[PDB]
Amino acid sequence: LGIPRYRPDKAETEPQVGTAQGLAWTPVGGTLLTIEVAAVPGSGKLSLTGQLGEVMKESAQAALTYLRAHTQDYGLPEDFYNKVDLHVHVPDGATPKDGPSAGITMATAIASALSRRPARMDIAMTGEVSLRGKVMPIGGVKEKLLAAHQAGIHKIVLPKDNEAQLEELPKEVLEGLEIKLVEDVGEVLEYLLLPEP
Amino acid sequence: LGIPRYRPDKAETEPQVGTAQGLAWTPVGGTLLTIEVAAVPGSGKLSLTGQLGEVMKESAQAALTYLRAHTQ
Amino acid sequence: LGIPRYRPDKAETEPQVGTAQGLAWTPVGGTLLTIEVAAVPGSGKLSLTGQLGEVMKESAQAALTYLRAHTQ
Repeated sequence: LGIPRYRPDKAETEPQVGTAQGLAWTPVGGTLLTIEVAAVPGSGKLSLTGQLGEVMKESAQAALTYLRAHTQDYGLPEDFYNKVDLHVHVPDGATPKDGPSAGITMATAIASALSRRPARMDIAMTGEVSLRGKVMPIGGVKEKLLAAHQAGIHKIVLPKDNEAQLEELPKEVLEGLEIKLVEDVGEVLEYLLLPEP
Repeated sequence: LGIPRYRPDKAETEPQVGTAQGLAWTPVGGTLLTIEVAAVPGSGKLSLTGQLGEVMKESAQAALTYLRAHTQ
Repeated sequence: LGIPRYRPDKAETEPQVGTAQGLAWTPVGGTLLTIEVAAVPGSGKLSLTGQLGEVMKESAQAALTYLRAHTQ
Protein backbone atom coordinates (compact mmCIF):
# COMPACT_ATOMS: atom_id res chain seq x y z
CA LEU A 1 0.00 0.00 0.00
CA GLY A 2 1.41 3.43 0.99
CA ILE A 3 2.31 5.07 4.34
CA PRO A 4 -0.15 4.89 7.31
CA ARG A 5 -2.05 8.21 7.77
CA TYR A 6 -4.26 7.05 10.64
CA ARG A 7 -3.82 5.25 13.93
CA PRO A 8 -4.99 1.90 15.41
CA ASP A 9 -6.61 3.89 18.20
CA LYS A 10 -6.65 7.51 19.26
CA ALA A 11 -4.44 6.75 22.24
CA GLU A 12 -1.73 7.24 19.61
CA THR A 13 -3.25 10.72 19.30
CA GLU A 14 -2.04 11.17 22.95
CA PRO A 15 -4.93 12.97 24.77
CA GLN A 16 -5.32 16.60 23.83
CA VAL A 17 -6.17 19.62 25.97
CA GLY A 18 -8.79 20.85 23.51
CA THR A 19 -11.39 18.19 22.76
CA ALA A 20 -11.93 14.44 23.10
CA GLN A 21 -13.23 13.34 19.71
CA GLY A 22 -16.85 14.34 19.98
CA LEU A 23 -18.88 11.93 17.91
CA ALA A 24 -21.02 13.23 15.16
CA TRP A 25 -24.04 12.69 13.02
CA THR A 26 -21.92 13.78 10.12
CA PRO A 27 -24.03 12.43 7.27
CA VAL A 28 -21.14 11.75 4.89
CA GLY A 29 -19.63 9.79 7.77
CA GLY A 30 -19.66 10.29 11.53
CA THR A 31 -16.69 12.42 12.30
CA LEU A 32 -14.78 12.71 15.53
CA LEU A 33 -15.52 16.40 15.97
CA THR A 34 -12.63 17.92 17.84
CA ILE A 35 -14.77 20.94 18.61
CA GLU A 36 -11.87 23.00 19.86
CA VAL A 37 -12.36 26.33 21.56
CA ALA A 38 -10.45 29.28 22.99
CA ALA A 39 -9.70 29.47 26.70
CA VAL A 40 -7.12 31.26 28.88
CA PRO A 41 -7.48 32.93 32.32
CA GLY A 42 -8.33 36.49 31.35
CA SER A 43 -11.26 38.78 30.54
CA GLY A 44 -14.37 36.63 30.09
CA LYS A 45 -16.08 37.11 26.74
CA LEU A 46 -18.29 34.81 24.65
CA SER A 47 -18.35 34.80 20.84
CA LEU A 48 -18.22 32.45 17.88
CA THR A 49 -15.72 31.01 15.41
CA GLY A 50 -16.02 28.45 12.60
CA GLN A 51 -19.21 29.40 10.70
CA LEU A 52 -21.28 28.65 13.76
CA GLY A 53 -24.88 29.44 14.65
CA GLU A 54 -26.94 30.21 17.71
CA VAL A 55 -28.35 26.74 18.38
CA MET A 56 -24.78 25.84 19.11
CA LYS A 57 -24.46 29.03 21.14
CA GLU A 58 -27.43 28.24 23.36
CA SER A 59 -26.18 24.71 23.93
CA ALA A 60 -22.70 26.11 24.58
CA GLN A 61 -24.05 28.60 27.08
CA ALA A 62 -26.25 25.89 28.63
CA ALA A 63 -23.23 23.67 29.16
CA LEU A 64 -21.15 26.66 30.25
CA THR A 65 -23.73 27.58 32.86
CA TYR A 66 -24.00 23.98 34.01
CA LEU A 67 -20.29 24.41 34.56
CA ARG A 68 -21.20 27.64 36.34
CA ALA A 69 -23.46 25.50 38.50
CA HIS A 70 -20.74 22.87 38.81
CA THR A 71 -17.71 25.10 39.22
CA GLN A 72 -16.44 23.16 42.23
CA ASP A 73 -16.65 19.88 40.33
CA TYR A 74 -13.98 20.44 37.68
CA GLY A 75 -11.41 22.60 39.43
CA LEU A 76 -12.84 25.73 37.85
CA PRO A 77 -12.02 29.00 39.65
CA GLU A 78 -14.75 30.83 41.58
CA ASP A 79 -15.28 33.04 38.55
CA PHE A 80 -14.29 31.51 35.23
CA TYR A 81 -16.99 32.43 32.70
CA ASN A 82 -16.26 36.10 33.35
CA LYS A 83 -12.54 35.32 33.45
CA VAL A 84 -11.88 33.36 30.21
CA ASP A 85 -11.80 34.37 26.49
CA LEU A 86 -14.55 32.23 24.86
CA HIS A 87 -14.32 31.75 21.09
CA VAL A 88 -16.01 28.58 19.97
CA HIS A 89 -15.08 26.67 16.82
CA VAL A 90 -16.84 23.80 15.08
CA PRO A 91 -14.90 22.12 12.25
CA ASP A 92 -17.88 20.80 10.31
CA GLY A 93 -19.95 23.81 9.24
CA ALA A 94 -22.46 25.16 11.69
CA THR A 95 -23.73 21.73 12.70
CA PRO A 96 -23.75 18.50 10.65
CA LYS A 97 -26.90 17.40 12.45
CA ASP A 98 -29.19 20.39 12.80
CA GLY A 99 -29.55 20.70 16.52
CA PRO A 100 -26.93 20.35 19.20
CA SER A 101 -26.72 16.56 19.01
CA ALA A 102 -23.06 16.72 19.95
CA GLY A 103 -23.89 18.96 22.86
CA ILE A 104 -22.00 17.14 25.58
CA THR A 105 -19.02 17.00 23.24
CA MET A 106 -18.40 20.70 23.34
CA ALA A 107 -19.57 20.66 26.95
CA THR A 108 -16.55 18.49 27.65
CA ALA A 109 -14.41 20.50 25.25
CA ILE A 110 -15.30 23.74 27.02
CA ALA A 111 -14.69 22.08 30.38
CA SER A 112 -11.39 20.72 29.15
CA ALA A 113 -10.09 23.99 27.77
CA LEU A 114 -11.32 25.96 30.80
CA SER A 115 -9.59 23.46 33.07
CA ARG A 116 -6.60 23.30 30.67
CA ARG A 117 -6.95 19.58 31.20
CA PRO A 118 -6.83 16.98 28.42
CA ALA A 119 -9.96 15.02 27.74
CA ARG A 120 -8.83 11.59 26.76
CA MET A 121 -9.32 10.05 23.37
CA ASP A 122 -9.95 6.34 22.66
CA ILE A 123 -13.20 7.25 24.49
CA ALA A 124 -15.76 9.16 22.40
CA MET A 125 -19.12 10.61 23.32
CA THR A 126 -22.42 12.16 22.22
CA GLY A 127 -25.49 13.73 23.86
CA GLU A 128 -27.62 16.88 24.35
CA VAL A 129 -27.87 19.05 27.43
CA SER A 130 -30.60 20.89 29.20
CA LEU A 131 -29.31 23.80 31.15
CA ARG A 132 -30.09 21.82 34.27
CA GLY A 133 -27.92 19.27 32.48
CA LYS A 134 -30.48 16.53 32.44
CA VAL A 135 -29.03 14.81 29.40
CA MET A 136 -31.97 14.50 27.00
CA PRO A 137 -32.07 11.51 24.63
CA ILE A 138 -30.54 12.41 21.31
CA GLY A 139 -31.99 10.81 18.21
CA GLY A 140 -30.40 7.52 17.24
CA VAL A 141 -27.28 6.95 19.34
CA LYS A 142 -26.63 3.95 17.06
CA GLU A 143 -25.24 6.48 14.57
CA LYS A 144 -22.58 7.86 16.86
CA LEU A 145 -21.79 4.38 18.18
CA LEU A 146 -21.33 2.99 14.66
CA ALA A 147 -19.09 5.94 13.92
CA ALA A 148 -17.19 5.31 17.18
CA HIS A 149 -16.40 1.74 16.27
CA GLN A 150 -15.61 2.95 12.77
CA ALA A 151 -12.85 5.03 14.36
CA GLY A 152 -11.93 2.10 16.58
CA ILE A 153 -13.25 3.91 19.66
CA HIS A 154 -14.67 1.41 22.14
CA LYS A 155 -15.81 3.33 25.24
CA ILE A 156 -18.86 5.53 24.56
CA VAL A 157 -20.61 7.95 26.92
CA LEU A 158 -24.42 7.76 26.62
CA PRO A 159 -27.40 8.80 28.78
CA LYS A 160 -29.53 6.93 31.23
CA ASP A 161 -32.21 8.52 29.12
CA ASN A 162 -30.63 6.47 26.33
CA GLU A 163 -30.01 3.31 28.35
CA ALA A 164 -33.54 2.56 27.16
CA GLN A 165 -32.19 2.31 23.61
CA LEU A 166 -28.78 0.97 24.68
CA GLU A 167 -30.10 -2.59 24.74
CA GLU A 168 -31.81 -2.20 21.35
CA LEU A 169 -28.31 -1.58 19.96
CA PRO A 170 -26.93 -4.35 17.67
CA LYS A 171 -25.08 -7.37 18.99
CA GLU A 172 -21.74 -6.85 17.22
CA VAL A 173 -21.86 -3.24 18.39
CA LEU A 174 -22.94 -4.17 21.92
CA GLU A 175 -19.84 -6.26 22.67
CA GLY A 176 -17.29 -4.45 20.54
CA LEU A 177 -18.41 -1.28 22.31
CA GLU A 178 -19.09 -1.11 25.96
CA ILE A 179 -21.06 2.00 26.86
CA LYS A 180 -20.30 4.33 29.74
CA LEU A 181 -23.61 5.06 31.43
CA VAL A 182 -24.39 8.63 32.48
CA GLU A 183 -27.54 10.52 33.43
CA ASP A 184 -26.05 13.97 34.01
CA VAL A 185 -22.96 15.84 32.89
CA GLY A 186 -20.78 15.62 36.03
CA GLU A 187 -20.26 11.92 35.52
CA VAL A 188 -19.59 12.42 31.80
CA LEU A 189 -16.83 14.73 32.99
CA GLU A 190 -15.62 12.15 35.50
CA TYR A 191 -15.71 9.19 33.10
CA LEU A 192 -14.12 10.86 30.10
CA LEU A 193 -11.96 13.36 31.96
CA LEU A 194 -10.10 11.06 34.28
CA PRO A 195 -7.06 13.05 33.02
CA GLU A 196 -8.62 16.18 34.43
CA PRO A 197 -6.58 15.47 37.49
CA LEU B 1 -42.31 -1.58 19.60
CA GLY B 2 -39.14 0.20 20.53
CA ILE B 3 -38.48 1.02 24.17
CA PRO B 4 -40.40 3.83 25.99
CA ARG B 5 -38.90 7.08 24.75
CA TYR B 6 -39.96 9.46 27.47
CA ARG B 7 -39.99 8.49 31.12
CA PRO B 8 -43.22 7.50 32.94
CA ASP B 9 -45.54 10.44 33.08
CA LYS B 10 -45.79 13.45 35.29
CA ALA B 11 -47.77 11.95 38.14
CA GLU B 12 -44.56 9.98 38.69
CA THR B 13 -42.12 11.98 36.62
CA GLU B 14 -40.33 13.40 39.63
CA PRO B 15 -40.78 17.14 40.25
CA GLN B 16 -37.80 18.97 38.76
CA VAL B 17 -35.65 21.22 40.93
CA GLY B 18 -35.43 23.87 38.26
CA THR B 19 -37.57 23.15 35.21
CA ALA B 20 -41.14 24.30 35.41
CA GLN B 21 -43.11 23.04 32.50
CA GLY B 22 -45.54 25.57 31.16
CA LEU B 23 -48.07 26.23 28.47
CA ALA B 24 -47.35 27.75 25.08
CA TRP B 25 -49.02 27.77 21.68
CA THR B 26 -45.85 28.17 19.59
CA PRO B 27 -45.48 26.95 15.95
CA VAL B 28 -45.69 23.50 17.51
CA GLY B 29 -48.87 24.82 19.20
CA GLY B 30 -48.64 23.00 22.51
CA THR B 31 -45.48 22.14 24.41
CA LEU B 32 -43.84 22.33 27.81
CA LEU B 33 -41.37 25.18 28.14
CA THR B 34 -38.17 24.32 29.96
CA ILE B 35 -36.95 27.18 32.06
CA GLU B 36 -33.52 27.25 33.60
CA VAL B 37 -31.60 29.19 36.17
CA ALA B 38 -27.93 30.05 35.82
CA ALA B 39 -27.63 30.06 39.59
CA VAL B 40 -23.90 30.65 39.73
CA PRO B 41 -22.60 32.25 42.92
CA GLY B 42 -21.02 35.27 41.29
CA SER B 43 -21.65 38.90 40.36
CA GLY B 44 -25.43 38.58 40.43
CA LYS B 45 -27.39 39.64 37.36
CA LEU B 46 -30.34 38.80 35.16
CA SER B 47 -30.75 38.52 31.42
CA LEU B 48 -33.34 36.55 29.52
CA THR B 49 -30.94 35.14 27.00
CA GLY B 50 -31.88 32.41 24.61
CA GLN B 51 -34.51 32.59 21.89
CA LEU B 52 -36.75 35.12 23.63
CA GLY B 53 -38.68 38.01 22.14
CA GLU B 54 -39.14 41.03 24.39
CA VAL B 55 -42.79 40.30 25.17
CA MET B 56 -41.58 37.17 26.97
CA LYS B 57 -39.09 39.48 28.68
CA GLU B 58 -42.00 41.66 29.80
CA SER B 59 -44.10 38.75 31.09
CA ALA B 60 -41.18 37.30 33.02
CA GLN B 61 -40.31 40.71 34.44
CA ALA B 62 -43.97 41.27 35.32
CA ALA B 63 -44.57 38.16 37.36
CA LEU B 64 -40.97 38.52 38.48
CA THR B 65 -42.21 41.70 40.11
CA TYR B 66 -44.70 39.57 42.03
CA LEU B 67 -41.90 37.23 43.06
CA ARG B 68 -39.69 40.07 44.26
CA ALA B 69 -42.75 41.45 46.07
CA HIS B 70 -43.31 38.07 47.76
CA THR B 71 -39.75 36.91 48.13
CA GLN B 72 -39.65 35.87 51.80
CA LEU C 1 17.53 36.40 -24.53
CA GLY C 2 16.69 39.95 -23.54
CA ILE C 3 16.18 41.69 -20.21
CA PRO C 4 15.77 39.16 -17.35
CA ARG C 5 12.02 39.01 -16.77
CA TYR C 6 12.51 37.99 -13.14
CA ARG C 7 15.24 38.02 -10.56
CA PRO C 8 18.40 35.98 -11.13
CA ASP C 9 17.62 34.05 -7.96
CA LYS C 10 14.86 33.72 -5.39
CA ALA C 11 17.60 33.04 -2.83
CA GLU C 12 17.51 36.75 -1.96
CA THR C 13 14.35 38.78 -2.57
CA GLU C 14 14.75 41.41 0.21
CA PRO C 15 13.25 39.68 3.30
CA GLN C 16 10.50 42.08 4.32
CA VAL C 17 8.59 42.49 7.55
CA GLY C 18 5.12 41.28 6.59
CA THR C 19 5.55 39.16 3.48
CA ALA C 20 4.13 35.65 3.83
CA GLN C 21 5.17 33.21 1.11
CA GLY C 22 1.95 31.54 0.05
CA LEU C 23 2.74 28.00 -1.13
CA ALA C 24 -0.57 27.33 -2.76
CA TRP C 25 -1.04 25.05 -5.70
CA THR C 26 -2.84 27.20 -8.23
CA PRO C 27 -4.55 25.70 -11.31
CA VAL C 28 -2.08 26.94 -13.86
CA GLY C 29 1.30 26.79 -12.20
CA GLY C 30 2.43 26.88 -8.61
CA THR C 31 2.56 30.34 -7.11
CA LEU C 32 3.87 32.19 -4.10
CA LEU C 33 0.86 34.06 -2.68
CA THR C 34 3.03 36.69 -0.99
CA ILE C 35 0.23 38.12 1.10
CA GLU C 36 0.64 40.97 3.56
CA VAL C 37 -0.77 42.07 6.92
CA ALA C 38 0.44 45.23 8.73
CA ALA C 39 0.21 45.82 12.48
CA VAL C 40 -1.55 48.87 13.92
CA PRO C 41 -3.14 49.85 17.21
CA GLY C 42 -6.88 49.60 16.63
CA SER C 43 -10.12 48.38 18.13
CA GLY C 44 -9.94 44.58 18.13
CA LYS C 45 -12.29 44.21 15.16
CA LEU C 46 -10.56 41.78 12.81
CA SER C 47 -10.93 43.48 9.43
CA LEU C 48 -12.27 41.04 6.81
CA THR C 49 -10.24 42.50 3.98
CA GLY C 50 -8.88 41.25 0.69
CA GLN C 51 -11.84 39.03 -0.31
CA LEU C 52 -12.14 36.82 2.73
CA GLY C 53 -14.64 33.99 2.77
CA GLU C 54 -15.91 31.64 5.43
CA VAL C 55 -12.88 29.60 6.50
CA MET C 56 -10.26 32.30 5.97
CA LYS C 57 -11.66 34.59 8.68
CA GLU C 58 -11.89 31.78 11.22
CA SER C 59 -8.41 30.67 10.21
CA ALA C 60 -7.30 34.19 11.04
CA GLN C 61 -9.02 33.94 14.39
CA ALA C 62 -7.47 30.49 14.80
CA ALA C 63 -4.13 32.19 14.32
CA LEU C 64 -4.96 34.88 16.89
CA THR C 65 -6.22 32.27 19.34
CA TYR C 66 -2.89 30.52 19.13
CA LEU C 67 -1.15 33.90 19.33
CA ARG C 68 -3.26 34.70 22.37
CA ALA C 69 -1.98 31.47 23.83
CA HIS C 70 1.56 32.52 22.87
CA THR C 71 1.79 36.33 23.01
CA GLN C 72 5.37 36.31 24.34
